[PDB]
Amino acid sequence: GVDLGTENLYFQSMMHILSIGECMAELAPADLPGTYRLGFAGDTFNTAWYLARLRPESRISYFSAIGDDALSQQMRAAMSAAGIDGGGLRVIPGRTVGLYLITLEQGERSFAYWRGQSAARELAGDADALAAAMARADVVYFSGITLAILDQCGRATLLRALAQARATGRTIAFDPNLRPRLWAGTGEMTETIMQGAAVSDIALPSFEDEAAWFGDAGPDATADRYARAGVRSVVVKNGPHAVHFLQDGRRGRVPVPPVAQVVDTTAAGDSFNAGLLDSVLAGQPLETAIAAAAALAGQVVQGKGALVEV
Amino acid sequence: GVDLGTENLYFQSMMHILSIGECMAELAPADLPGTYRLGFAGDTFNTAWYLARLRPESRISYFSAIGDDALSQQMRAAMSAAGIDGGGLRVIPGRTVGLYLITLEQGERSFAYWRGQSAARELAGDADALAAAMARADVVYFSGITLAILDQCGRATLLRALAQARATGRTIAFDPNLRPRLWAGTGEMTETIMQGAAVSDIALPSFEDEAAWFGDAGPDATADRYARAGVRSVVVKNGPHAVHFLQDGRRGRVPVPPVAQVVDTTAAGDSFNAGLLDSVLAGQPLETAIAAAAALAGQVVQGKGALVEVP
Ligand SMILES: [Cl-]
Ligand SMILES: [Cl-]
Ligand SMILES: [Cl-]
Ligand SMILES: [Cl-]
Ligand SMILES: [Cl-]
Ligand SMILES: [Cl-]
Repeated sequence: GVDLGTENLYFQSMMHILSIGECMAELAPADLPGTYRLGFAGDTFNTAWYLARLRPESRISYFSAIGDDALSQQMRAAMSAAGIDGGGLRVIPGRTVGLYLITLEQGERSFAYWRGQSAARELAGDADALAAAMARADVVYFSGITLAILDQCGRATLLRALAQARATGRTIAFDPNLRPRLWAGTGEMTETIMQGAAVSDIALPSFEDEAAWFGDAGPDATADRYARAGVRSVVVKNGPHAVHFLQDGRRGRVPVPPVAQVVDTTAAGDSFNAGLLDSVLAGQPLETAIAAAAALAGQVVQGKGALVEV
Repeated sequence: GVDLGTENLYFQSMMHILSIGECMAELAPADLPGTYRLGFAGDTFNTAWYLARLRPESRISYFSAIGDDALSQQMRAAMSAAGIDGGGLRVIPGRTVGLYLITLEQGERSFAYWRGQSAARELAGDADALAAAMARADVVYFSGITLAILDQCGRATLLRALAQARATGRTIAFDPNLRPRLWAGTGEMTETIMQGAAVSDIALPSFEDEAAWFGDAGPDATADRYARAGVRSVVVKNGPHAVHFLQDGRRGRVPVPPVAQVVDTTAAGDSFNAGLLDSVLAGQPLETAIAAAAALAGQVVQGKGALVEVP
């Protein structure tokens, strides 16, 4: 299946990025009326999918938990087909995966979801498995959805594993991705997101999504908030507006070219994150990485669905 | 929409059957690989669907709760299109419906479902709405899935409403339909099922689904179990084998004629129940109703999908 390359004690033949979170089954409108196509999505998985297309010579791993039913097996097979390393997936017997259903009526999309009992909510049940997945990753990526789906013990287990990996030299990247409906309380949400910030080197907040919850006056305030948690590189997405960044005390802005013919903004942020991390792994300056990120996101906005072939 | 007929204080122009439970969104493999066709099903809804086709001149009502999203609206529309009266459906803002997905693995059907947070779990949250739906029903039908999805208060409320309806002359019909995964424990399951039996005039157990869980030595033991709970008419389904019954101390058997080609047994039990209740509502003797139930079920077994169009 997926080529993992080779290694010695010191280096691996492939650059290695691990994404941790929930991959969702997804039913999306098909052509033939009343029908839907089964695919797979979910924020951190979307990011992994874009990364595997940007750098197919690298090792893009996904860590999560799935069930042992047919649908879970289809999910595993889809990861492999997409060039994603799912070797570390954990299997939770008696559970299945989460699901999105997208409906399309007179050209308007809406969605429903079922994920309150998904296997992925157990992804932090085995601390040793988490540590092993991270051990030789160049970058470890996770999101606020990754945090939201876990109970407090699982949140703590994940945060501890990230801190430990960070201390051994793993670069930790975080997409706060606030989704209020996935949290049982507001304070828990904002506090837990900032716990995620405290173990991360790179953070990719969105001003529009976060300002209300934290009281950020503007994107520079958002950046300051993450820097105070120890984040070394903060890259603040703000829709069609210039991307503000803050890195070790230094601010800058990167303009975002206007995007005509908007089709579907789904996964715009996930793909931005992939473009940024791809460029960072390639050793490009932060400003160059941000420009690349915006360029990819614009093409995803112009395309339909979570996984756009750009 | 659906014609509900007329009424005076004493009689309604249509015979009235109420089915209470959860209707599920359902996706099943379609013609192109990786694609699935959306429809609606769920045990007690299936039964209502078959009833509406058997007696399209009658009023077949469905009581449940749905959300306020697009899928819930499609479900409501599908009920109306099927000739089912969904006028009593409750709407629970911010929630959606339950869903199951059928996939194939080496040609074999696999099922996944998502219903732990469905709106239908709130169907007994309003006691007065429940009572009102039952008030002028000739028959009120519910299942063990109806019981399983409710919390303790909801189960109590439903059983209370069923017993009160029974006492005012409404005929109560129950399909135990054991689904162990929907229950927090096997103790809660068996006990709650028999609480369902205790408010029911008619019970439609399946020997194949229940025997091992209750320790029934045979279909006659199944029947005895329901009679002890006060069920007046127990009709025991047993796959392709003879249907045993027990009514007010009298036993009998009704042959099930062999099925030419078994295509899909989905909803065979639901359709049997519809055929039985249709005939009972028409005032036919129990043995006659059982033959009719077995005849419809046989046609559903020969057909694909939960909802088989049988003339
Ligand atoms: Cl070596
Ligand atoms: Cl949300
Ligand atoms: Cl929470
Ligand atoms: Cl830099
Ligand atoms: Cl069902
Ligand atoms: Cl079950």
